[PDB]
Amino acid sequence: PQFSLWKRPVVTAYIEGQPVEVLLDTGADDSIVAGIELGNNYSPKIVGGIGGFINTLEYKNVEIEVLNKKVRATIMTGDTPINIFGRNILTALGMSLNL
Amino acid sequence: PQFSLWKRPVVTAYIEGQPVEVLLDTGADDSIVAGIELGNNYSPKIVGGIGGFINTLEYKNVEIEVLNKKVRATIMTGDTPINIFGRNILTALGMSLNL
Ligand SMILES: CC(C)[C@H](C[C@H](O)[C@H](CC1CCCCC1)NC(=O)[C@H](CC(N)=O)NC(=O)c1ccc2ccccc2n1)C(=O)NCC(C)(C)C
Repeated sequence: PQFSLWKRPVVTAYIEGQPVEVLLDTGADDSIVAGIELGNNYSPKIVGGIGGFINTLEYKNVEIEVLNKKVRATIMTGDTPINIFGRNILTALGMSLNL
Repeated sequence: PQFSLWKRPVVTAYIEGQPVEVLLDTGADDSIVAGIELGNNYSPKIVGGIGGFINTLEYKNVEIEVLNKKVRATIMTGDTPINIFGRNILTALGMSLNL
């Protein structure tokens, strides 16, 4: 692949067969997605940004599959208008930011 | 070339000659730098983030030098918990997200 940033990096990933449309965010440290069943083994946490805090639920070791690559990362469940795939996943996907 | 997302993408930049430390955020439409005086040619704007919406003072055609590039882009001042260089500078700088 290769992504020009004239339009937000929007991709389709699978959070265990569950298709979701996620944003390629080099600025997030963690990743958040909505309306996903990930089970009962979660870690309650709050995250802060611009505008304040939100409560998520951390699920470690969730297998994902994006851009023809399979990764096993950590995702949290919070309510966001848009799902984010921060660096935890980008670094795993083997993603870089070039010039 | 490329770079890694292991390292959180933090850089130093001169925002109209003030060295400012910023975060290369390819999941941000805009540029929000906190506590800097840019003048009187503003225009209040509204930016949305994860935790909510913050009120900002919009400054256009601001002179920016980052990663050894001179570029003039719209800078937004505000209450961001962290200074970000949105995709509006990422297009300008000619950056792309590769895999
Ligand atoms: C503050 C930083 C460092 C980082 C912010 C992200 O890059 C972050 C991710 C999401 C984008 C979509 C809406 C949810 C938040 N981006 C942003 O906060 C940028 C800032 C900007 N205006 O340039 N926001 C936006 O680009 C943006 C526009 C669409 C929106 C629609 C509705 C509500 C909010 C919206 N925010 C962050 O908060 N990380 C923590 C994490 C991953 C838990 C959010």
